[PDB]
Amino acid sequence: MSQLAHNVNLSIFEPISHHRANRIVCTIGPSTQSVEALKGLIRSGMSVARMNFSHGSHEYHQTTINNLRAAATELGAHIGLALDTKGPEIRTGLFKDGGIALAPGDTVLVTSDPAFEKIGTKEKFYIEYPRLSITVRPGGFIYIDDGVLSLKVLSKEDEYTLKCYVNNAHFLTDRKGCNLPGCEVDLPAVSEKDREDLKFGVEQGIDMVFASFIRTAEQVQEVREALGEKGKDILIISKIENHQGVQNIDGIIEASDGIMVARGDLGVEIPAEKVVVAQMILISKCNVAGKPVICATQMLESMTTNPRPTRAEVSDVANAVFNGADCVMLSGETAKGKYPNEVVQYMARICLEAQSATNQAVMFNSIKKMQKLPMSPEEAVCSSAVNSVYEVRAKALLVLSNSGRSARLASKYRPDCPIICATTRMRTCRQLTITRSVDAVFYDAERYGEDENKEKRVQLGVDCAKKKGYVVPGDLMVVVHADHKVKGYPNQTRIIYVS
Amino acid sequence: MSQLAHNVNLSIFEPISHHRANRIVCTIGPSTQSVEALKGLIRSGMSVARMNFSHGSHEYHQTTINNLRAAATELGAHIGLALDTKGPEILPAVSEKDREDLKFGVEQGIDMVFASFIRTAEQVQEVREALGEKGKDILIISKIENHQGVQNIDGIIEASDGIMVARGDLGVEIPAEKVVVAQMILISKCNVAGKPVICATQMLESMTTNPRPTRAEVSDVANAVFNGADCVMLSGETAKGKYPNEVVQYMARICLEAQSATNQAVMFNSIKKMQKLPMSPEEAVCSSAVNSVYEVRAKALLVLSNSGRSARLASKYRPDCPIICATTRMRTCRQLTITRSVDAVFYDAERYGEDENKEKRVQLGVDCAKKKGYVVPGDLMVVVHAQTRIIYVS
Amino acid sequence: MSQLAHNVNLSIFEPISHHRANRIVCTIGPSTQSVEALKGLIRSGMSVARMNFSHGSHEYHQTTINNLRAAATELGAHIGLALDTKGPEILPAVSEKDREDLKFGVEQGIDMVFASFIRTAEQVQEVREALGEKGKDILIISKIENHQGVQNIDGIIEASDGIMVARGDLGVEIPAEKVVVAQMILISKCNVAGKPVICATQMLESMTTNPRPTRAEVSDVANAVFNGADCVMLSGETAKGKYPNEVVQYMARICLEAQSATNQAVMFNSIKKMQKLPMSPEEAVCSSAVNSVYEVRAKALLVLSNSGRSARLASKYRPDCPIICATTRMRTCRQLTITRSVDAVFYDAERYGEDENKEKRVQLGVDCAKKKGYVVPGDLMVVVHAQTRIIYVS
Amino acid sequence: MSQLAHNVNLSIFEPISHHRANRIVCTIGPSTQSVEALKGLIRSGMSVARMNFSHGSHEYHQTTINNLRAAATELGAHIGLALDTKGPEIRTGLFKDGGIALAPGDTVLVTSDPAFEKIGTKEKFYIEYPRLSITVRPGGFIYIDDGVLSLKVLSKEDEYTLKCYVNNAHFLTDRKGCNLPGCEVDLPAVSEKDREDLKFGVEQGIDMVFASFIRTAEQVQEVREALGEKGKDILIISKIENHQGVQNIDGIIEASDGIMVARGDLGVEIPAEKVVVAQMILISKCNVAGKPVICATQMLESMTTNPRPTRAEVSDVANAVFNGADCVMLSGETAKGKYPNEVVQYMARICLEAQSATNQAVMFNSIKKMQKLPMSPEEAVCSSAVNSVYEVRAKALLVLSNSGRSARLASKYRPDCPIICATTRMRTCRQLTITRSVDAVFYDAERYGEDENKEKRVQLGVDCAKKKGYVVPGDLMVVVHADHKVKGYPNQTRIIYVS
Ligand SMILES: O=S(=O)(O)c1ccc(/N=N/c2ccc(/N=N/c3c(O)c(S(=O)(=O)O)cc4cc(S(=O)(=O)O)ccc34)c(S(=O)(=O)O)c2)cc1
Ligand SMILES: O=S(=O)(O)c1ccc(/N=N/c2ccc(/N=N/c3c(O)c(S(=O)(=O)O)cc4cc(S(=O)(=O)O)ccc34)c(S(=O)(=O)O)c2)cc1
Ligand SMILES: [K+]
Ligand SMILES: [K+]
Ligand SMILES: [K+]
Ligand SMILES: [K+]
Repeated sequence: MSQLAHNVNLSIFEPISHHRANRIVCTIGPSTQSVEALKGLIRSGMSVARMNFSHGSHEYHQTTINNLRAAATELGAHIGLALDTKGPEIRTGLFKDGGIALAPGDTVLVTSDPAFEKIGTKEKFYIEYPRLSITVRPGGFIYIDDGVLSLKVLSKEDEYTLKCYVNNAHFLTDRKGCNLPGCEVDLPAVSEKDREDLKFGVEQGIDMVFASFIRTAEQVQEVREALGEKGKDILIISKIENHQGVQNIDGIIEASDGIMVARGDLGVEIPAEKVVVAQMILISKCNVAGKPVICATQMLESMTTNPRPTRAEVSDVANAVFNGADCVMLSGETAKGKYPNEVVQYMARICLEAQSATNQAVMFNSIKKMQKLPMSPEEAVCSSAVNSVYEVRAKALLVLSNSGRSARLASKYRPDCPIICATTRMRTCRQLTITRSVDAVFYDAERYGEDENKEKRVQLGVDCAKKKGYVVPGDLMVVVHADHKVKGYPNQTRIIYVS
Repeated sequence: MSQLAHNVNLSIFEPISHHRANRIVCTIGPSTQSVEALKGLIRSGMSVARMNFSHGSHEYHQTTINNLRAAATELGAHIGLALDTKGPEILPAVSEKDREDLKFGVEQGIDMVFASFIRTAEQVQEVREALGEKGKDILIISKIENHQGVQNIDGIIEASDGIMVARGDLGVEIPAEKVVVAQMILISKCNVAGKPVICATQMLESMTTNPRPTRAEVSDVANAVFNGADCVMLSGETAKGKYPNEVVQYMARICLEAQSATNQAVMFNSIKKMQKLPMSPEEAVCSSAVNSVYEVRAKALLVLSNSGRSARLASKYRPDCPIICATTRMRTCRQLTITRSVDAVFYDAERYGEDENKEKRVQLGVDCAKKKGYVVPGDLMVVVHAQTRIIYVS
Repeated sequence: MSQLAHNVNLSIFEPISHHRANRIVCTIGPSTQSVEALKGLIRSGMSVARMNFSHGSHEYHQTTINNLRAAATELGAHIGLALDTKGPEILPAVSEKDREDLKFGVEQGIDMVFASFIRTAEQVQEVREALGEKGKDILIISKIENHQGVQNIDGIIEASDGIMVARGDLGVEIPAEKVVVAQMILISKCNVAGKPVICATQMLESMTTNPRPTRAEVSDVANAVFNGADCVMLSGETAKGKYPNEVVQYMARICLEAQSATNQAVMFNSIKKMQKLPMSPEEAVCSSAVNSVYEVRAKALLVLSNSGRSARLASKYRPDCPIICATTRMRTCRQLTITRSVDAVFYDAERYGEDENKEKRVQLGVDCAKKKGYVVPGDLMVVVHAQTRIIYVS
Repeated sequence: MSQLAHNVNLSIFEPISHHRANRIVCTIGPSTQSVEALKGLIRSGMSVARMNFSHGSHEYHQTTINNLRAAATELGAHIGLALDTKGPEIRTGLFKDGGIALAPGDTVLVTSDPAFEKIGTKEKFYIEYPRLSITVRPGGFIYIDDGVLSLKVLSKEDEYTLKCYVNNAHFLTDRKGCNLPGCEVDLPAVSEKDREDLKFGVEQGIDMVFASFIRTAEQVQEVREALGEKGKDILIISKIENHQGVQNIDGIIEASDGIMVARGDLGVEIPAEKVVVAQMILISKCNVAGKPVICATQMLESMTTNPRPTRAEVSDVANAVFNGADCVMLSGETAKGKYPNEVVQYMARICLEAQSATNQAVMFNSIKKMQKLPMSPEEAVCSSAVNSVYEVRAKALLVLSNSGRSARLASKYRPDCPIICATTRMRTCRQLTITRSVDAVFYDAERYGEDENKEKRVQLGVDCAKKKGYVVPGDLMVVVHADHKVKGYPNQTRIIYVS
């Protein structure tokens, strides 16, 4: 069929029968930190709770953590726990009188020189980045205050100071943030504060990290060292925020466990129309790598204070799903907004609509056609299981995979049914929450044994699919698991009748 | 190749070598009515001037008409002129004010009507009867505004010459998420029909009074193009806006990015796989000419069509190059401004002769393509005429 | 890839690395009846011994039966035993002599019947009722001999376990050129049904009394295999012939060349594209196992099937490697000798246990493949059991 | 669709509606040299008359030529005229008593030494090939008398003499022919007799040559020189007769205008089962090169004296057509047989049946898929015209091509309708007779003018298709021709209604 052929046969009035495959990441804050409010989130469709370590102390976050664990255990939900780092920031200094008026056609001196720190004026002020004169060059741009103030660099005046053309009127106040479009920003992967944050996260047993401002594969390697041997199983989702991150996306994808497309930050740097396309490129490379991709910022922002978003906003969410994103993320809408439950429920309705309006077989065929023949046994088995789901119209795909690898591999092939992953580890259950289509179920091997014949895990997976309404008796399921000899990957498939 | 494989191989920082295929409708009002303001719009990327008959008098819009013709003649451009009806309100197809505005438009040589609040196929027939015999060559673009229009879309497409997706109107009745999917349905049914489709309302609204739009609005525009729309339309942004030229140039730049980001071969294959066998000679000749554009990597497709019909038919199949249409009618030049990929070029038969052996019209299409930097000597073009040719440009 | 691209890339002087998939039926008579002559046939490539009940008495054929079992036991081989009925002559399905010969065959443990002069589906039901309850597991291969059999082939295939294309009989009634095309139709309908098809009569007739056949006869044999036949059958060449061993070895060599010259993936795709969606679990598992053989380039497919059903079902899909079938029944070993690609291996459950976890039968299939030089440690195999596995041979 | 899907839907009782696309080459001789008998041949389905210059003088052949021209002109037929060369032969000498009995396990001495010419015996006899001891080596084989006598070379005795093992009983008589399997046979492309034959052929205006025993591309080049500037437009069809010809088939195809698969000769040299496959390989390489391929010898041999062939024979003809051959050839069946008209008519019935039982779209798709993209304009136009024929179900394809190149290019794409070729040259009409699907029609430009607008040739082509029953008014035809600027290839297509 094709996406076109799918479109002309949709009826937008028919009820949707699909089960929601995309996953919703929610940022926690004042509107949602309480145990009751977390319960609301989870009931409304939250699969991952994000802690924004730009704001708050460790105890603030500790309370998010403890409250999330009480609420989840009460509901019997597995909910991913994400730590989103502050990252290194480029800020200005102070200004006599707390701010300066700058007018287009003004020139201004920008100095990385510490002695102008707290005495900025309209003629000259401080900017924290020591490699200022090195990284930025006649003709390049410095953007300040969420990119509204645009400066074009005329010249280098001394090693400390650049002369700059003011592109637009702006009132600049103490400590605003700066961006350097198209530049190689010589800043560490992880700040000093980040290490300590990461160390907290490891101790508290987070599931994943959202690593800010990832620009090179080597920096992902730095995040990996900072988590250490103790955090070696924590996922690193690299946040792509600038041109350099988009340039190096291949090395960054290969080094990371997933990607976050941070559209707001990308937009300070890059024209809005190229951000739309960067989002597509990034999500698609992630789809082909079989690694989760999260779409973030500027989601349903207006629903932070209004009881409804604009249509342009709802279309931006849907098209994240149509581009292929595994996840969509809420920020202030859940953290400080007035409508945290409704935004999440609405986000989940948008996801359902997009999923139903997508021709899922076409994504399966696209991915499949990119495999080299001969395929490895592992790839052959997952792709063949997904095909089977299409051929017999099975209603769930059950994967026995302890680490979740094998659930991320089926999901990459995009079956049109839910994927159940039976795993011996709770951390896998929580880590699977960013992967499209997947519901993990925990197999307690301490209590029920090693299950060498896989029979208790196959029954558990089938039970999980019955409880969720995915299957009834007489429906088919496709099962993927290891034999009695292979370790590392399931090399074995069954097509079973639900009983 | 697939959209998926196209996306992974894109470089967003490479310069774009494509030539903009999507077309931009602009609403004319106080910001844009003067001769010099229309010149700027046309330079900025306007292909169609819309007159919103919900507001102003006949004499108001007469000024638009007269200034548009002055501005377009001066630049050498063929610009479609559209009359967008008030429609009825709180129903009949056309109100009494509508009958009068349509009679005026017929009298003033309009190209097309945007008919408000089309709910059924029979209603499109009433607009047609209202344009009558004298308005029989004016195009009707039915505006889809409510659930019933969405429901009756197959019959309304069959009866109309095109469709306008009025997102803001639909969103009063239908939840936002179903307007998003209704847009997809309407655009793709009109792609399969071979008929122009215009995306309207809520485009870059914020640029009415700000110098830059939000990314979400930029994404909504790119999405209209990805969905398959021929045209995007501007309302207040150009009618009342503070930055009319800038919002047009910007809407142009978005279209071009979306276009470069699209795997056009996928659209072509998908349209082609829907064709009944055996095809009519007409379908076969146009799909096969487009197929040849892909096979020999031609850099332009040239259609000789006096009515513009076979230009629309080639455009349906989505070649990944510009379509030049040599026509003996100015009115066809204006009417093709809503058709994706087409640059019309007028062949003056009075001046140059009847051209039975098509040779002069072929040389005109080729020089038109050279003039625009679409081709240079040694490139390939595919030519369709009343017949197909594959030629080297010299 | 296509048959066309396979042919241009073939090298006829390269050694063949394929393992012979097609199967050879031999008629037993005076040239071939002794224990030592049957040993030679079996070594030469016989998979099925045919007894032509048009001639000789019960006691004559009893000797064949007893000598075949002695010879096969000695070599360790499972050889199908077939009873080919006289049929009626100048009509009923089965004559009186037929009822008696069938009763004898049922009593002697035959594998399959070749039922002469099948004209309708109802006639196949009469042969079935004549084998009765005691002969309910004997296969009926309906011999197609006239225009009516050809006409009623869909119903006759549905009712039978297989078909025999009796070219010489068909050629009495139907022009030679329509027998050529009727052969194509019957073979391809049985390929699509998943049921064995035997090509018979006029195979290498001239080798009855000469040491070499003509090229035209060699071509007719290769053609049967290209058409899609599971099996080729020898009559007088082995029954009365001067060179029985040589005609078998030669028929084997022809099959192997035709096989090497066939693009097997094309047959697989063509069969697979006929499948209704949704498939049954059984169709899905076998096509998908064969698909995997092509995807990972496995060197053998192993089916655990006690009845041989899923071995026939995998064979339908035409993998380009050997199919090993581990079965708990000798009778299934004998019955699979008419099924393209299959080497059956007997799993002695009495000796080795019930094997619920399939492990011993899997190790048996793998060692069977090693023993025949189909695989070596490090190759891939695909295993189907009551479930699919892709395994490295160790 | 596929060939399989085509097969299961055939009814072999339905009348055939197709028009015969394959072409029948007939060898002329005593049964068929008369003007009346040529007329019978032509009426029965002959498209090419072959002269076998192994037998007969120039005047014998002159009479074939003059009689063929009278019969064809009387019928208004274009009939190809082929000269099939003798070629160099390897013969034995004489034997005392006119022949020797040789028994398996005998050894015998074979000598290329002239002085044993006329005095052969059971112990030693003469064989004409001076490079005997050089070309054939311990372990190689010499085959004699249409390959029934097999000798295995034990050793070289002197420069002149090989010692040989007799593989089988045989009675050997004066002058029998010898073959050297798997050998590089050091013999000229063209004998002395061949040159003179070729010279006759050029003078008499033959259409094509069947060149015997072509083993290398360089030898085709030698045939080309021997025809000369005067014969530069005569087609060379290379006869492939041994292993070396099959080894070098690529260079030979590229140098020749077509191929003849000479199955009988191949069979002396190569096991019968490998001949079947060589035939497939050769025909398919020819199909992809868009050059005619003729299948020859051992066709319906038994119908030389019997009023009907065996089924094995009829199947061998059909499968030449199914392999893709443009032509099938009769030899003694028409030259000396008792049933020359019936064999030809029957051969044409077999061709019809095979054509109808072939899925022609599958050959079109196979050929098409072997083109590199970007295609040249010429290839794009022919393949696109053939596609059009399939898409609109046109009933003829009309190609305006003076040299016939463009008719050979459509035919390669295998449309399921007849191809009409309008050409300004009678020699093209006669040369097109070996090309599948094609009926040429002569456009007399001397009389009707240059037809710069192509309109008289398009009408002529349509008239030709009406006269032959291919089209009626309201049917469609696809037309391929040049514009007012392109020379060398038609770059222009029309789809027209027949009126
Ligand atoms: O939604 S959209 O954005 O697309 C959109 C569509 C239509 C729109 N219509 N806008 C207008 C603007 C002016 C206008 N009439 N002005 C005048 C007037 O009314 C009178 S009167 O005495 O009271 O009659 C005397 C005047 C004397 C002079 S002057 O002496 O030369 O200075 C100049 C003008 C007027 C009219 S309308 O003709 O009344 O309809 C309509 C706007 C937006
Ligand atoms: O078409 S196919 O090529 O597949 C095909 C199918 C079946 C075919 N059947 N061939 C035969 C051969 C012999 C034969 N009976 N022989 C004997 C016999 O008859 C008598 S009796 O006194 O007259 O009864 C006494 C004998 C004493 C001795 S001895 O004392 O040990 O030397 C040995 C033999 C016989 C029979 S049958 O049993 O009569 O039917 C059938 C052949 C070909
Ligand atoms: K953060
Ligand atoms: K309006
Ligand atoms: K019989
Ligand atoms: K000859």
